[PDB]
Amino acid sequence: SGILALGAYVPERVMTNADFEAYLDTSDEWIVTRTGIKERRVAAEDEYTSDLAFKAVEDLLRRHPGALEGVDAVIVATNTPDALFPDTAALVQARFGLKAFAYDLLAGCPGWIYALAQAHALVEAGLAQKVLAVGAEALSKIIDWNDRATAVLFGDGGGAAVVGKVREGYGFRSFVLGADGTGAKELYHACVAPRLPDGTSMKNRLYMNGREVFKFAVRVMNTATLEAIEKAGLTPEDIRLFVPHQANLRIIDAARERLGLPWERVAVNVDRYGNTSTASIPLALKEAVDAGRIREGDHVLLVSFGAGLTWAAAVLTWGGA
Amino acid sequence: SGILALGAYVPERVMTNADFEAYLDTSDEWIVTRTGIKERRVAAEDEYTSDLAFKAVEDLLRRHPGALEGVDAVIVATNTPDALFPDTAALVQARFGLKAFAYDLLAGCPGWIYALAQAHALVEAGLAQKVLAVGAEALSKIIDWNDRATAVLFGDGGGAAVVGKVREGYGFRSFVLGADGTGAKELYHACVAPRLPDGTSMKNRLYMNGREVFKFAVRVMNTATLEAIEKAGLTPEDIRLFVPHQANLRIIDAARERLGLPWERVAVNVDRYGNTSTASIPLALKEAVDAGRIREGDHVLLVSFGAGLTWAAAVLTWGGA
Repeated sequence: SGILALGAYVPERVMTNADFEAYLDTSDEWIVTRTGIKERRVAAEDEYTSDLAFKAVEDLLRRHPGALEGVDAVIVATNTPDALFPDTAALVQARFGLKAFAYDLLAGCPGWIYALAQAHALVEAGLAQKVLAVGAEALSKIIDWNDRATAVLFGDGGGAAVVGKVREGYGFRSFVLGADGTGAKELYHACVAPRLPDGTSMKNRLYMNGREVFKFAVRVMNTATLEAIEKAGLTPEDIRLFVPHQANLRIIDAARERLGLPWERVAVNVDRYGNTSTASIPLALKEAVDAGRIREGDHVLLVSFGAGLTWAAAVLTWGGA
Repeated sequence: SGILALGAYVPERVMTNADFEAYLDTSDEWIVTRTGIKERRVAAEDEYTSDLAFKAVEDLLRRHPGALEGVDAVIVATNTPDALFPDTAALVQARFGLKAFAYDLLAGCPGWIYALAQAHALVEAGLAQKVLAVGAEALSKIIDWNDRATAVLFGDGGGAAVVGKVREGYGFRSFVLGADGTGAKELYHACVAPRLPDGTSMKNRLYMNGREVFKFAVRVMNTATLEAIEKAGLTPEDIRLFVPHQANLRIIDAARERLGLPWERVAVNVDRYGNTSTASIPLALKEAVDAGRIREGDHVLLVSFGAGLTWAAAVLTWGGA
């Protein structure tokens, strides 16, 4: 299978590092050099994850008319769903009046790649002809605006792609997916439980152990990437563009170097949207497609890390639609 | 693919209809006549969904030692996860030292059947050799005890199965999955948003339009069931046991007659465990297997309906390990 259509969306309201210097013990430099982020988008007051998801699919439809035709499944990779139930995928299914099964997938930042793999399996096993895989997050709704550490890191967003059968030679070539819950204390936000299996208590706000998360991303992003490229039957030199989770520029930087890569073969936008979690990669792919950095026939590598701990990577030969 | 192993668990504490009379404007008679529920189990104060899942997996290991061997993925179908992240499936993955990817699946009551189908897909598509598919729910943590119309309908519990390759002639023969998000206002529980897309304001706790969820239930149950049976290339007469979601004995009895089935062919445990959502079917299945009601080669029908609105059904030829 492969990606037949793509679209993405970011809320209209922008928030500059300046906006953060206006009320928090932090500078634009602290931010620009520690994370690489300059601005990020924030969802309107009454704009939630489902809305970001709806808007991302509308964009998909503007760019690819009639693309939802044949779609039998909607998977929304998110970690900030509107409700425990109904799931956000069911809301998306309704909005576009699809005859399809639907569910939300929670697996941290790597949720979208996880959804692509799941979509692939569904299409390949014949349970669905096409699958609408959405990556959508409204982190501004669970973020502690006062917490210096978090506040400047996350941005809101939505992305989507339709996965389906593609021409001989194109599509997904490999997937590397993994998890390690012993590192559950390193990144989290409770919901129904007040503590984790190891005993690490949870508070009513987003918590992150950046130092370890950094150590993780760097090593994981690298192993996974090579494993995927390798599992795909290629080599780094065969990859037209690497598209990593947009969490931190240093991390992306650090991971590129570790791979002998020029910034031209790496997608970046964390500077303009911050960490949009699951929407990160689809937001980036969209810009690359539109700039022509990604074209039918290219080998693209996707890789992500996040809460769980979870990590994933994929190699997709673009196009074949 | 087929089911290689099965396990389930319900917390120790019992809550009788009398325990509800001891503090609520209700009677045992109203409860039993309206739903069939006589008892339900409640998780301990220090026992959450993850814990119910561990216990279910522990039961499965006790029945099938060495069943996690070859498990490449963990999927936890639930609507009451310990946290938005880490996902519960990762906690399960770590607890049993599995080398696998993991994620929580949110699709209301049908979540477990949804998980079986995704699992079947991962196996057939070659992304996983075996998958641990869990259905666990700690509804007691989000229930409004002072609400006579909901507080008596649910129970806590967990269930689990390992999905993998089974000998020819066994395994899943069909899956029927669906969603209608326009039924969002009919059953919900907010998480990040205070309103549903159609504008339905959400109260702080769980709301449920009982009349609608009933009509819909008996309706979809039969249609989905008949479709699944036909899709599997069989007729109702070929089914050894019908295992419907355990929400209401009336709905169950209603659906039962609609298909012209004697009770001996329906698995029922709603009267002792109440509605346990995603854990409902694995629990009923475990008991059926132990009571000798289901054996290798029998064709079993699974069907569920719930929040979304969501609905699922599957036909599985038991055994084949």
